[PDB]
Amino acid sequence: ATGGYVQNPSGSASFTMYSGCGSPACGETASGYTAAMNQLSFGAGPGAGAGDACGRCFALTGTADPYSPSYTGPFHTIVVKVTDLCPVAGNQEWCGQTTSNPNNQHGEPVHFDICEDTGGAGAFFPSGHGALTGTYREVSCSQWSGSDGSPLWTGACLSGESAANWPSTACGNKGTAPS
Repeated sequence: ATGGYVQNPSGSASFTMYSGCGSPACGETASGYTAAMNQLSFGAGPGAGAGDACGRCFALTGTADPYSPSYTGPFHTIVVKVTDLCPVAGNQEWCGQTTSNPNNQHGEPVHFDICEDTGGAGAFFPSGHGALTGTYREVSCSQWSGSDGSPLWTGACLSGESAANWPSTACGNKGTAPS
């Protein structure tokens, strides 16, 4: 996509959880399940505002535990709305994908950090299994439950929630992908 960001509607991803998404990079929260996406797919660097992932909805499916290969389940599928950025500089292990090294250390090209604040992390991760790998696919936000918060600053954007799936432009990417 423009800027060199990697924005495919479906593929492989890794998954973790985080707490604290009340001031997210898209500038607007949501009450349903939400996630941060690694910088190279989010479409903006830290402090740059909303990237083109903002507001888009994705079905996330766990398929493996990277710390226990023998674990065969149970896993879950949830639908999240992306509201936030998982930056290279703050989380290299999972979100360090760059144009020069497009996979994270766990071998995945995309990462979703699922927010605990609104329950998505508990819906997705079995207790005792807080990091997973699996798949993602962009879906209609009709499959997502919840409602959006109020914009935190001028430029806040979740307009990906009504856009056609990637490849396409809703909020738009900002700047250039991390190198």
